[PDB]
Amino acid sequence: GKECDCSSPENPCCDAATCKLRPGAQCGEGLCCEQCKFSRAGKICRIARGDWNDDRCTGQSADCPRNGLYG
Repeated sequence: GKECDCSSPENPCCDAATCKLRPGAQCGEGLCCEQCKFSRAGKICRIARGDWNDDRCTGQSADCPRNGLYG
């Protein structure tokens, strides 16, 4: 797919050359990324703007998906 897994070219978790994870880290930068690995689904990645449901990570991705009341 793309060739840049991270957005920061100064991040050690993702090779600046291929902007991708150099080591065996499941993620270089992101909200669901913990210890450079895929945390777990239903992970709090953000808060709800109002009062419905908090943000929960997929656990298999590094970026947190929108699980609030918008989309």
